[PDB]
Amino acid sequence: RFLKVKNWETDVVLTDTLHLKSTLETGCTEHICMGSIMLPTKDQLFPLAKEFLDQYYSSIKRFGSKAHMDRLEEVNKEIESTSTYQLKDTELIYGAKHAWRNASRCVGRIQWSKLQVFDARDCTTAHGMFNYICNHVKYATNKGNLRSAITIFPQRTDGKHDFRVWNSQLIRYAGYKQPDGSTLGDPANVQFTEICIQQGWKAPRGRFDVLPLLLQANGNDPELFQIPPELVLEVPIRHPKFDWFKDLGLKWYGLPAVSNMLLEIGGLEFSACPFSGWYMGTEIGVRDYCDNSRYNILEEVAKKMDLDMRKTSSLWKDQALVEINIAVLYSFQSDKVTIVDHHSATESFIKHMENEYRCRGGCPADWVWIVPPMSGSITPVFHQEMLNYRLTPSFEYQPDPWNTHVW
Amino acid sequence: RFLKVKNWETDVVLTDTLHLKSTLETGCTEHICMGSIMLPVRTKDQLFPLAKEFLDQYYSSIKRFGSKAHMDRLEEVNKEIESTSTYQLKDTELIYGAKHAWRNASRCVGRIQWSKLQVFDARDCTTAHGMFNYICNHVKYATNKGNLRSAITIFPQRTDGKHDFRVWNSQLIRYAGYKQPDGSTLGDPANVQFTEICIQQGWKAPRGRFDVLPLLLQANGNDPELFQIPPELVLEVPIRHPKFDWFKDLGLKWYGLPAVSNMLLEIGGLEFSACPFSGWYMGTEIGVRDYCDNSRYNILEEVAKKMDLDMRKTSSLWKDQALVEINIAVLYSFQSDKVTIVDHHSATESFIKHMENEYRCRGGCPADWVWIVPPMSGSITPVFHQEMLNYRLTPSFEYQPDPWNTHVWKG
Ligand code: HEM
Ligand code: HEM
Ligand SMILES: N=C(Nc1cccc(O[C@H]2CN[C@H](COc3ccc(/N=C(/N)c4cccs4)cc3)C2)c1)c1cccs1
Ligand SMILES: N=C(Nc1cccc(O[C@H]2CN[C@H](COc3ccc(/N=C(/N)c4cccs4)cc3)C2)c1)c1cccs1
Ligand SMILES: C[C@H](O)[C@H](O)[C@H]1CNc2nc(N)[nH]c(=O)c2N1
Ligand SMILES: C[C@H](O)[C@H](O)[C@H]1CNc2nc(N)[nH]c(=O)c2N1
Ligand SMILES: [Zn+2]
Repeated sequence: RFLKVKNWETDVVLTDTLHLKSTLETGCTEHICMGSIMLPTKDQLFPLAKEFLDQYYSSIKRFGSKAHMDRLEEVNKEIESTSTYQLKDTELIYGAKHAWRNASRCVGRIQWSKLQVFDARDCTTAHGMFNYICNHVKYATNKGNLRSAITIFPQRTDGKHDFRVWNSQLIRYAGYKQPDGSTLGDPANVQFTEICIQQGWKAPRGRFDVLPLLLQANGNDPELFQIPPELVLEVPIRHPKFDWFKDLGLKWYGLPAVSNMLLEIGGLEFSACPFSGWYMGTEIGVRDYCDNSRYNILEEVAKKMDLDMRKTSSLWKDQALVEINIAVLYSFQSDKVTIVDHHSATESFIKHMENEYRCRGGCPADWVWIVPPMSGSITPVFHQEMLNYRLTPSFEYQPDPWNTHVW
Repeated sequence: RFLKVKNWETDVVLTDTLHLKSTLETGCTEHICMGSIMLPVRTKDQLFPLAKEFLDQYYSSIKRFGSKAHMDRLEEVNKEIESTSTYQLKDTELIYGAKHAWRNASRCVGRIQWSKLQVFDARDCTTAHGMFNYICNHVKYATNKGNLRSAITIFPQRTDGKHDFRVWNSQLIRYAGYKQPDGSTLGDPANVQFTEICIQQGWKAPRGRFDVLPLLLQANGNDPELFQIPPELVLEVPIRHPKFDWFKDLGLKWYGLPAVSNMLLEIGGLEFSACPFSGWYMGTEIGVRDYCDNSRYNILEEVAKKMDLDMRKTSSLWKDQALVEINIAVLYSFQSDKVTIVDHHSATESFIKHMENEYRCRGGCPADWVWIVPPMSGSITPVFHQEMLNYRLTPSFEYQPDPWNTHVWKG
């Protein structure tokens, strides 16, 4: 019931008790581990509200005070009456910070308490959403000195009036299927790119076209908006040794901003809660650039390096992979756009785990996601045992809006 | 209940029904996943069902389920258990058993090979000198002058827990490590404690960086005895780089034959506590883990110095660069000397094909992603993108505690 995790490189053992708080289910059982699977009413609401308010009041050292007992009654009265309730600003901010704190798949959590929360619960239209989003993008970008932020739209009510951002990230590049059977730009975004086109967006039909926002307010049909180019910080990708690297025509955007997740706080559901931080270099260099189903540039890069591509055992893929990732980091750094390398990020995460174990009694962590997609064992997280479990407040997946929406 | 796994690169979806046959426990529950935790005397009572289940699987494999030969064997095993408290496997059942323990090893990327395994029956062995003899023969057979052949040698099973056969070595061939008075380590730091035991037992240590350790062998619950493997049987590969001529001067080498000697093999409820098995190396085992773990030989800094990379910031990726060069060197050195090795691209691609084959013919393939994904360049191998289901089947290889922790010393 008290659980130990060991770091096999340093012999540091931590004791986890925080998992006993856990409420939601993992997908695993005593007979089967599902650790590598990507996706494994009034009566329901009051327990959820109570559990949340309890941890809130405990966090401000006011557990069992009249202020606590008063607020519990007030929300209870509100649920009895309205079948929902509203969070105080303080509770909203605490909830958002903790949803990040609880994100077991996130290596960047040493930062969790520095999150700027933008309360957009007063928003009513897609134009208003567009406005809040531009303000977030400009704030978070901060001319390259990136700052973590979340913008929180109105919570789910009856579920026929959902606020949604249809985009998967606020800033992403378009994807087009071509006569060749090949794909121009980002293949991950082909379907969304089709929705935008068929919604009215005239597409430049290039390799790096910033997608338009498709914003749904109050369950209405979503609407297109171009983010002002001056608010989209992009980085041309060059190499500090290889002159020809720039000739590849590669670029990426500075601001990673997830817009398709659902924030749950005290039972309340925020279906539009775009959040942003900054990149770890591997996300772009390894996954975005080198996944076979993404920009898949390994072949073209190895060619320019004149590597022996005859045999897998020359490790030509591995050599090209390193160079690409050197280039991503060198470029962002040269242009003063915040980025973290995988060595620095994983080192920070170990330190964060240690903080959380002593301060909180644990830290839910999903090893499969935390270990970087290159050079796994030369980062400290590889050698760190992790316990994965689900705490609330949380960010959760939710299905893509087009499958759900009633036009 | 059918369970689906998806490859996210290819969209290939597979359906698992084999997990239904799993009895043993994973470590996980509905509230916690322990997928990254390294380690998450039987009576007549528990023994007959374990035997029955195994023999049913065996007779099914040979298309003789429910036959007279099947039923007679069940009867014969039952009578033998009730009168002797244990039973002996037929040669055929032992072979089938050892192969299946490999087939079922969820952490093994090399399983496409599972059915090609040479099984040496050493159950007539009685002494440590006899064990040495068996192990020498296994090493010479497996090595095959560089053309490695997978093999397992199986010593007598556990009886009362007081007469165990054990190989004290964690691998048959491995380098000594020596903790120095100044706190530095000479040789392989992973093997310091075992090295210390060998010395105390009487081994004369050459005290170098790549000293092959002596075998420490326990027969029949007796105190273990030391033996030196004849050097002519220990194939080694000096490590050099195809382009970097200074690489040879790092003084590196490795042995060709990886041979795990400290696991326990369970077949039909029987426990074989000494069952050394060997295959061949995937290159990253040596180039990434043995050479570059901070806790092992730790050669990254010295390699990067000689490559004259920018070492002042991690964001130059000097470590990642040096890592790839070392791994090229390992593969080049093995291939040039014609010692079998497989690179992680080739080995992971083969595993995916094995896995798909297993889902189709067997209804599943238990796999532990944490272990199957290579320790470098993870997402440029197809296994990174493959969902896997991890569950425990028997026959199985299992961990057991190091023997110095449990052994009753006779003196
Ligand atoms: C400050 C800089 C940050 C860095 C460098 C960082 C790093 C990462 C990385 C590399 C992943 C894996 C992404 C993938 O492979 O798809 C991730 C996952 C995640 N991050 Fe962070 N992160 C940071 C800030 C944040 C912030 C501000 C939030 C929310 C407020 C957050 C919430 C999450 C969530 C919810 C996931 C998992 C998404 C999923 O399950 O698919 N991150 N993060
Ligand atoms: C034929 C060539 C083979 C290759 C390239 C191969 C590859 C591997 C690798 C890379 C690992 C992970 C090792 C580690 O990180 O510690 C492993 C684990 C394992 N392999 Fe294979 N293997 C092969 C043959 C075999 C054979 C012949 C057996 C037994 C008959 C076997 C049984 C296992 C077991 C039981 C584990 C897990 C060890 C543990 O849990 O600590 N392997 N293998
Ligand atoms: N649907 C697909 N597969 C699939 C399945 C499950 C999850 C998934 O992506 C999630 C994982 N994760 C992504 C969102 O989470 C992220 C993304 C980036 C990220 N990176 C950062 N540095 C930050 C973003 C925001 C703050 S930090 C941090 C979190 C989005 C894709 C396919 C696509 C194309 C063909 S099939
Ligand atoms: N005691 C430690 N931690 C630890 C905890 C659990 C397991 C473990 O190592 C096992 C896992 N794994 C190893 C045995 O399994 C193997 C090993 C090598 C191997 N390689 C091959 N290609 C083959 C060998 C035989 C047939 S193929 C295949 C399987 C031995 C180490 C530490 C060591 C150093 C600092 S802390
Ligand atoms: C099947 C497997 O779970 C899947 O490929 C995962 C593995 N680990 C990951 N880790 C991160 N950070 N991001 C990912 O998208 C994935 N993909
Ligand atoms: C903590 C973690 O589970 C541990 O470091 C594992 C990760 N994956 C591994 N995978 C392999 N093949 N071998 C290992 O030793 C490890 N170590
Ligand atoms: Zn699990």
